[PDB]
Amino acid sequence: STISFITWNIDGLDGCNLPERARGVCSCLALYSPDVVFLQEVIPPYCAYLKKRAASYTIITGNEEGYFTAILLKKGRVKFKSQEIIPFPNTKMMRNLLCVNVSLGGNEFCLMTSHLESTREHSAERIRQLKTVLGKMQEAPDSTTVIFAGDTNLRDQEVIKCGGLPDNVFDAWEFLGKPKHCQYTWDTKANNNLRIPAAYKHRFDRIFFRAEHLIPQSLDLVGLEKLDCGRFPSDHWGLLCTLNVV
Ligand SMILES: [Mg+2]
Repeated sequence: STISFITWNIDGLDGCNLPERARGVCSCLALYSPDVVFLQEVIPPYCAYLKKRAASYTIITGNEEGYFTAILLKKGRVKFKSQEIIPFPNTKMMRNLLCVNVSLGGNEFCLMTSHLESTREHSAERIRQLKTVLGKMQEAPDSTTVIFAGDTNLRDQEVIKCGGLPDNVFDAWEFLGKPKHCQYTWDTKANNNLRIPAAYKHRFDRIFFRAEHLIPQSLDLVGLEKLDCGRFPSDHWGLLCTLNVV
């Protein structure tokens, strides 16, 4: 059998055109109908809007106030077993690690998302949070399939500069041979929501997994069509991933 998910920083902190952009995100989600959606930078009204328009999804949130992550579970496809929010004690931006244990098909999944500390100057904290995420990924049972997907904010060769990922933790994009068609998920040349004239791009949005039994089949960008307001759903592109379970 196969599983599919979308991971997406939908940029709820940009208050312009936000309902329209929410509608955009939801149309996008409706097109692909992923089993799971990992969202970052959600805000309460956006979350309510999701509860309304993304009605086929069960919404779990990493917080109730400010801005936060969310995991949407396709009703009828994904059965919720439990959730757990691991704190990042030294976050200055309310960041944490949202874990949702679910059953999908006949397989146990630990679904994880976070929006790691932002900006360059908070590299250290971001790395420590990444280490927390990885450790939590290691913690899970061997029977469970562990999938992290989120906005890592990783940049400046931080990962390889820090020794690279552990041996049993795989990057989906790397596993698929680093395709360039979906390498960059944040792109100020292609995306204009931030209205930055200079061309910057990063692979902020990443998918980590641990399993024995899990083979990434595909990786694609989403949210690449402009809306009526002449802007994209978010300053980030979404990442659609499909994986086989064996
Ligand atoms: Mg944002």
